Amino acid sequence: MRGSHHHHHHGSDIIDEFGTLDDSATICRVCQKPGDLVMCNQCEFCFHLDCHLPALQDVPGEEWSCSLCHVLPDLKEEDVDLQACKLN
Ligand SMILES: [Zn+2]
Ligand SMILES: [Zn+2]
Repeated sequence: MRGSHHHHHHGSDIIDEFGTLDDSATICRVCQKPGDLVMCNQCEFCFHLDCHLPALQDVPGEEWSCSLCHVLPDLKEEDVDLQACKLN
């Protein structure tokens, strides 16, 4: 790419694309999709630290940090082939 037309600058590395998670895949479904969109790593929501409500400015890193999605799974089945315990 280069060789000696810049003589390096502040640091020496540039850092390649980092994240390999957001910036693609799922969509916000509330304001934007193909660009800037932090997802909820606790369930399956898709928003940004600025399209929640007048109160989403806590940026921990990467995306937001999920919110109050409240997705209590009442019909989820995980290898329920044999009823060992006793809960229909
Ligand atoms: Zn959004
Ligand atoms: Zn969530």
